[PDB]
Amino acid sequence: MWVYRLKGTLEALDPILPGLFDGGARGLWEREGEVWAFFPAPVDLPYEGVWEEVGDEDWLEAWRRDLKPALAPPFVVLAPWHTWEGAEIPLVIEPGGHHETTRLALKALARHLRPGDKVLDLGTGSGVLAIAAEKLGGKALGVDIDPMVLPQAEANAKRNGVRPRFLEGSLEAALPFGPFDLLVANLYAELHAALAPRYREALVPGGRALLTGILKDRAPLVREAMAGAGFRPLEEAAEGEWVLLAYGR
Repeated sequence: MWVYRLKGTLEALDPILPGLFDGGARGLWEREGEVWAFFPAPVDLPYEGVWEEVGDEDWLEAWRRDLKPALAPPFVVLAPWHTWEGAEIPLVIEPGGHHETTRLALKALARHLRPGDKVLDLGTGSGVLAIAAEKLGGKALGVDIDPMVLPQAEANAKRNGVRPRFLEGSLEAALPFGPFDLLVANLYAELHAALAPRYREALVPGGRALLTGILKDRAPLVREAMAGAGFRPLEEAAEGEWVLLAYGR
């Protein structure tokens, strides 16, 4: 589809709106003192608007403009352009916080992390959990096997005024910086089950593992593997079909 953009408000352009619809407009939007009229293809119009074809960039931009802060107590997840007036701890993250598992992990982190604790965020992605860990007074390393995500993780951190360490790799790559007081891992059940004995090795005695990305029907696999590795269960929570399991070492 194509947009015909006109300078002015809907109120001001009221006289010509019927003409736009007569010409085949199927949508109208007022956006920052312009009216955008949407058509299957350009047609001859006497209104001195400009034609442009709508692309993926336009969809992404419109959706981004519609994003709202996402609560994840004690945090609020914000886009870089959001303001926040409340008491919640802000976490500013470039949109790719809405996800159930990030909400679960942030809540669990606030409960199990203590100021001064050394944290491993395994599969850091956007860096959100490592960044939250720093905001809570922890000292975080975020690792990801995908090096491509790390520059954005660093940018997010800077925007939040904290500096976790970010590294390319998996669990093996983190061990040199260990052992850790707490590991948080938003992965999936089968991977947690495989990694359980290495989780034990990554953590000090008395340390914590917060595991999410677990589908409810796969939770038994994780309970079994974590018990096998000598962890004790502390807390469970769910949102939608997703669970977080918290363990002590």
